[PDB]
Amino acid sequence: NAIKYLGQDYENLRARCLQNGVLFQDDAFPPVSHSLGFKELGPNSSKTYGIKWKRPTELLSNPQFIVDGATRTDICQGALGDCWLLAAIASLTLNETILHRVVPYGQSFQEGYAGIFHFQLWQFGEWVDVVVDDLLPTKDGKLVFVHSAQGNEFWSALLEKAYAKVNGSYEALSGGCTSEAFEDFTGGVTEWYDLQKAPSDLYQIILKALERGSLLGCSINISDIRDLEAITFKNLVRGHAYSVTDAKQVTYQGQRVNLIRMRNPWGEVEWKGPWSDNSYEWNKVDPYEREQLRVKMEDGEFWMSFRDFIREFTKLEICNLTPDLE
Ligand SMILES: *[C@@H](O)[C@H](CCO)NC(=O)[C@H](CC(C)C)NC(=S)Nc1ccccc1
Ligand SMILES: [Ca+2]
Ligand SMILES: [Ca+2]
Repeated sequence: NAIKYLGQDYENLRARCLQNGVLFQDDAFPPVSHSLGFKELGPNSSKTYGIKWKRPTELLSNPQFIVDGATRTDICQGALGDCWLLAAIASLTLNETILHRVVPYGQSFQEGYAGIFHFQLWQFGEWVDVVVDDLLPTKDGKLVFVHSAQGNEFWSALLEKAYAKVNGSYEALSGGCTSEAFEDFTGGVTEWYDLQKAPSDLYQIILKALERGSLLGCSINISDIRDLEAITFKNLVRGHAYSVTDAKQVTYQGQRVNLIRMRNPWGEVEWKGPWSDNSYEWNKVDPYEREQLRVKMEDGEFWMSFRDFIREFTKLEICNLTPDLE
């Protein structure tokens, strides 16, 4: 039932390319400099020096669309300020159902491969099917923008290309709002929380939202752009979207403590305060919980106590997946 974005028809385009023995070349979002940007990603910018658009097949012998699931570890920001989109994609992967509504099953660099992929976005009160060819910006044989921790996996690179396409170029994605991407991925409605004015029931709100599969994001508001992406003393990033990926209570020295888990879409650079991966607090928790919850890995994902979280972060976004009609 999805609208064909720009009347481009995924199955017909793929059937024709296979028939004519060619690879799709997307005339609606060509491998050219207007698709990158005009300013920072302008043609005469040093950011775009040496960029060549390459298909994943031109990059290695065995490219894969999905390796071991479409999971949040597949989301590692490249040279673009699209943290807000990426945080929203990492959150999306927590619920398999809505994930694969955005990223339809069956997509491959083998069976049915004609250099064309497709994704479904919610735009102006309807689901739309957006195609892209798989020419991607690379420099020295490496992806410039989003990439997966798994070097041969391409679904997230292609999803971000499709989202850049609906916005006109990659550069349109620099600076934005996690909610917008949450809504584009879901049809949901977003409610936001000022963490310095949190309702006394906010942790319960978080628990229930994550149970129901809603998308959660958080950030440290900046009011001065010299603070954009500043790293804090405890290794948070300012003006930067994180994904909220879990909320669990632990038994710490016999006491119950509210923890919250989040993920920097960079795929690295984590909190170093209490509850961090190598933090001391973990030694004092139930060993079933420690083994269940704590992973010692530089992967961008970490825990904080809810107490520290509502001190350090300033904004929480919750996207509800089943909104009321109006
Ligand atoms: C994350 O990589 C980027 C870096 C910008 O170059 N940060 C943003 O896009 C932030 C993300 C928020 C704080 C969650 N948003 C910005 S800079 N501005 C903005 C624009 C539109 C709506 C809200 C916020
Ligand atoms: Ca994967
Ligand atoms: Ca970690």
